Amino acid sequence: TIRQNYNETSEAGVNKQINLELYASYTYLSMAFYFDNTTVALPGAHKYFKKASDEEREHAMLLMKFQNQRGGTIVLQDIKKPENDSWGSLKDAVQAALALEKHVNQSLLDLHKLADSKGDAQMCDWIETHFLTEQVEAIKELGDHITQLTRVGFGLGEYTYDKENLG
Amino acid sequence: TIRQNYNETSEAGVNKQINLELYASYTYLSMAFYFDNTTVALPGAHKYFKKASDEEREHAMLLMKFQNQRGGTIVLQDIKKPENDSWGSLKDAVQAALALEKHVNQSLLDLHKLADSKGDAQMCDWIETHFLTEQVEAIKELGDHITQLTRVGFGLGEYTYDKENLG
Amino acid sequence: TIRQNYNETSEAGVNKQINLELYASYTYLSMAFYFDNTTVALPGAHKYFKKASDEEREHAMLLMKFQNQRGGTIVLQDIKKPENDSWGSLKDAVQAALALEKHVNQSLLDLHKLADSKGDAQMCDWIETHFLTEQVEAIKELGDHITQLTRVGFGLGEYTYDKENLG
Amino acid sequence: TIRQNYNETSEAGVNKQINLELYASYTYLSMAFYFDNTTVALPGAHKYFKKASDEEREHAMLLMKFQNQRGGTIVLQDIKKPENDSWGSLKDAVQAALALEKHVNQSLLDLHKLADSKGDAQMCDWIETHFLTEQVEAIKELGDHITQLTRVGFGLGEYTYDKENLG
Amino acid sequence: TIRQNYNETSEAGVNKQINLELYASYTYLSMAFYFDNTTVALPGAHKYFKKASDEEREHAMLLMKFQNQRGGTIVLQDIKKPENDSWGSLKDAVQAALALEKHVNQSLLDLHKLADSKGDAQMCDWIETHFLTEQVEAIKELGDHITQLTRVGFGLGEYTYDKENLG
Amino acid sequence: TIRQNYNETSEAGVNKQINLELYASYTYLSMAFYFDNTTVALPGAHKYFKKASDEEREHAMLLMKFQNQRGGTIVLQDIKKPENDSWGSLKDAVQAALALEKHVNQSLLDLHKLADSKGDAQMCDWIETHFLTEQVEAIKELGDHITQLTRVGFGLGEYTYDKENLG
Amino acid sequence: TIRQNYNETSEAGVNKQINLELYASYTYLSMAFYFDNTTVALPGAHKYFKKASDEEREHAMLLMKFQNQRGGTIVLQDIKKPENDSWGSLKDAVQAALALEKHVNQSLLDLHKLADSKGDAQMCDWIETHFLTEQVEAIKELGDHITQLTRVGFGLGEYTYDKENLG
Repeated sequence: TIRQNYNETSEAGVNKQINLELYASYTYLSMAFYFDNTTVALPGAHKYFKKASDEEREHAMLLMKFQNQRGGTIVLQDIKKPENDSWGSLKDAVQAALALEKHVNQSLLDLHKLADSKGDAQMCDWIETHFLTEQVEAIKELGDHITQLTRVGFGLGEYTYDKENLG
Repeated sequence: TIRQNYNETSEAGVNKQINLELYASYTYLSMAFYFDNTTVALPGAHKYFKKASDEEREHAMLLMKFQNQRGGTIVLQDIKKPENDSWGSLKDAVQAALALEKHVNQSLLDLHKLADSKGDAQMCDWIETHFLTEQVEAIKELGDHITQLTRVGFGLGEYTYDKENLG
Repeated sequence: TIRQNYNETSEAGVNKQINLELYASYTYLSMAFYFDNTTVALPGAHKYFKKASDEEREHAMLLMKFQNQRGGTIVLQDIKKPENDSWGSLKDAVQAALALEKHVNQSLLDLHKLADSKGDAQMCDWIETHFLTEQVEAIKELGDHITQLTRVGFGLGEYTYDKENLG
Repeated sequence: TIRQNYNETSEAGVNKQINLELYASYTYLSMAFYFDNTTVALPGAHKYFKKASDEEREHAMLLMKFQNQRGGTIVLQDIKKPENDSWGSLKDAVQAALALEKHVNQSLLDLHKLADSKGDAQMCDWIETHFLTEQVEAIKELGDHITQLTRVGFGLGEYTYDKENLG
Repeated sequence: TIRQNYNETSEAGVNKQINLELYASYTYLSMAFYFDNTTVALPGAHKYFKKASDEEREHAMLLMKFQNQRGGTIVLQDIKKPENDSWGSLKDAVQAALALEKHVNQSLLDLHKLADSKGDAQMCDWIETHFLTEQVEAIKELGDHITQLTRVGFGLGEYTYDKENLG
Repeated sequence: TIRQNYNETSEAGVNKQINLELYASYTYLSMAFYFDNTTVALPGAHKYFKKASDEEREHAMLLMKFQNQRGGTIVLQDIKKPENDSWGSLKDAVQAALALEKHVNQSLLDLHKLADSKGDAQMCDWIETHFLTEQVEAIKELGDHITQLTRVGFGLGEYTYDKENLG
Repeated sequence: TIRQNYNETSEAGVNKQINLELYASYTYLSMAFYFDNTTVALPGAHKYFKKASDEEREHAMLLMKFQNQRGGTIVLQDIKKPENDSWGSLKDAVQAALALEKHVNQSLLDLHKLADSKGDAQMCDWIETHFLTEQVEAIKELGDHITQLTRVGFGLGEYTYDKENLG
């Protein structure tokens, strides 16, 4: 028996967070191929959101690994389809990505507070080390892109920022 | 308009195959991390079904890209959760994968037959080029794994084939 | 006698397609040197359409080679002058290139359907392998350029896309 | 079970084409060592037809492999002895090979036609990918050798082509 | 004076954990040379448990270093002799080590809990950074070895795992 | 305005020479693939007249570029099909090419005489620099090929000079 | 808005710590150039406290960056001048630095306790990661320098430790 100091509601929250990072993986994939659509056509954003979808999928597998290491049982649910089919302008899509990563951050903070309430020192530091500082950086990066996309405006600017920054 | 000789029924099956390949990616991920579970503990299979999950995910993006190249529209649906939570013995899982890649093959074949009936020569060759011959080889490999897993038996055999073959 | 399973109307269609790809070679050359004209002056487009004229000329020689390999007889006709003398804005010229490559695609699809009706398995796969997927990619690429040229607008944008993309 | 969309008359055709490609291997061997005979003594042809024998033997193994991938059963038959013991002039032997690869081509086309009649999309592409275009090129090459061997005539010319071309 | 926010019961706990990590070092040494004994003769395990002994001895020195950095006083005690003289089957010994690192884990958690109760933020992170996550991975690894050693069974299997895995 | 000392009659002859060089490119292409025809089968000449077609096409773009550099306007006309469909013997074709490059020379000479009569010093040197001395060498080479093709005779000779000289 | 789980009192302490670390940078600079003064003349310490000034300045920018990453607002205040103009003996200065890094530690600890009380898990780990364990090591090093400076005495000793240790 490897399980030690690993609460059962902790275990249930990791199962949830796994679903959330998969849901995020699938939302970014939806964005990536929206900018590959011929009537949108921003290759840099295609690149940028494909990698994002790769990363939160890593997130999920890092949480899957942690579940096994602590001695719990992975339990999967349906990954729900993304909230939209099309994503508007390049600025609109980065605003949704900001809203999405803030939603993920809040869950990671709730999981941390949960783990903390049950005295799980290791699960706290694991979440601090793999997710919390990286979320903070993800959020600040998106925040800067939104300021920039507003600064360059529409038309020529949207093209330029796609190519020269997101790619 | 880039759309040419691309039938709306073909477009809908593509979306249907995007969901299917994503479904297979999510099943393999389930298996991969079942073999990482401490009570199962087969690192070779864990490695083997993790790559398999990557492949059918690559399959989905290859279809997403093709939907865009032909001037269609991606429409995503939920990714249903895997049929099982645990996957039994190493031989039991390889059988489970054989049944899945056959299901996907029949689906890819029906999608070919649909495309052919609408006169879509390029779609036919594209499915032939990227999917039909790969499925044949994938099924043949699963079959040989099943035969070899039966030859090596349970216990020491299952270990050996895990490390030496799938690893 | 090398001729085997090679229909006489097939042979007549290859002779036609040779003329069409030459006509396309000559249209792109007309575009390439229109952007080299001092009152137009977009060097990137000059590059971009010179290479296009090189490529459909390869197309012709690939069809000439196939004619000989199958045992037919190449028969040449006049290459007709391009439909226009000047080609308008950079966006206007890429729209004509989209119309031209769709016209070529349709002929390649008609030749395929023709070859198919006469049971010519090899000529079908030859057309699938050298022309059909490449046409699909050519069309999607042009489609994206047209979206982008509309996005960046006129003046500064037209210059920027010429230099940073087409060159 | 791995067999899927693999019809029993297709499987019987595959067994017939393994025998024919082995039969062709054995004719080419016969010729290659005819030219090694001291009353003939054409070292270039020996080397050329030895290689062609390796070639159609690789064909046979390629088909045996395909039979196993689809879940068929290889069933072998006697390989009949070549039609002749000696092969006349070098030009006579190249004409014998042209006739032979045309027979193989027709047989390969009939196998495709049967595969297509049962809706075996994958079998059709496999034959297209590995055999149909390679047969066209081999036939054209033999055709060009026959024209060239007529051009150089007999005596000194036959010597020259053997050494400078077939070697 | 360098001591700062370093409480006396924390300092006493550090002295207790130096003894325990030295005790663990000395158990692993006992096992490693049990497997070197000619009636046992498992060279992989000898090498694996020798290294684990070096390991928990590095742990001890890491803690002695920490005691000095905070301005504590190292106070050493006898290292008790391991609980057994011989360690049964290889699987028996891996079970003995699992039990041992769990004891160390619980002790390490209690030390964290005490450090946190006195508000020693730095002591908590130090234990998180150097010990807590490493203990989880060691426990999971021992757990996986125990499942695998059951899988290969006794006799030939025990031989194989010793050489191919622990070595 | 960049146009200086560039007479309108000179401008029109340039367009007339663009057509002529394109006409020569299309003739050589016709010859090149006549020698690739299985009943003719002279790979050396095929290679030789393919390069020749590339050269006079380079000639046309060199004239197109010069029309633009002097501030004129390209006006394209049809490219007439080659005078013959087949080209007889290897010697017969080299004679056909000699007659063509002489025609092109007289045309280039008349274009020089026209430019000189209008006082266009730069155009004169440009034609001298890029065309007059190249035509002299091209004609001299064709002449030597004709003399050598007559020396080597028909049959074996024609083969030999094809492979060893034009190849 | 990027601001999430970032309390306004935490924001104000960050600004307060930016000032403190800048204050320490300006103190070390004062010391560094006291040891460069001709009547003091200890190049090793000059080098040692110049680097120390660089470090706590790096500390301030690391806090400035963190204020921005969390969506707060930098507010700068005066940097007060160092407590002394001269710094006495080499041992006297190292004691002065030990008192300063302890002051900064208590400040960093209170900032941690403040962040923890407002539930800011990421801020806590960030301070742990970048500051708490570095301060422990910095204080331990100053302590050892003080002990060594007392062992080597005044005069020749002070020289020796300056060049051989701080240099």
